[PDB]
Amino acid sequence: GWKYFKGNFYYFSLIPKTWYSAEQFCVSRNSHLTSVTSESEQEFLYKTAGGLIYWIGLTKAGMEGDWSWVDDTPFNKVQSARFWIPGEPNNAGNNEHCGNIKAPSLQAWNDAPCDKTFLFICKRPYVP
Ligand SMILES: OC[C@H]1O[C@@H](O)[C@H](O)[C@@H](O)[C@@H]1O
Ligand SMILES: [Ca+2]
Repeated sequence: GWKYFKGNFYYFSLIPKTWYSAEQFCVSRNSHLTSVTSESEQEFLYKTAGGLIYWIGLTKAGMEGDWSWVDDTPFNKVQSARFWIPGEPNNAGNNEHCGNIKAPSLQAWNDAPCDKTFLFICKRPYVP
């Protein structure tokens, strides 16, 4: 059921998991929770998500709590500013250290508690 887009395959899960259990599932399939590095990838993802919420590879790293990608794509704060839901990341309850795709818009991301369960998206490189 993997979907192909610009050199990568994507798995939109059918069962929900916590952020880390999701990432572990992705790793077990030679993949990672998805990074998002272009307007067209964001668009592909939120359109495919069909209005449902999916964990992506957003998580905090370092003492500063900077956002990062679990697949080790460097996180570009300037280029990604356009991708959050207005008001996010808001860090609710001081306990939202992972990120999901939530709204069907370029402005899609929300920070949510890592232990909450959601459907999730894996991203797997295609290597010819
Ligand atoms: O959905 C429950 C809550 O999750 C939080 O991450 C959001 O920032 C809030 O806007 C929302 O009410
Ligand atoms: Ca939030």
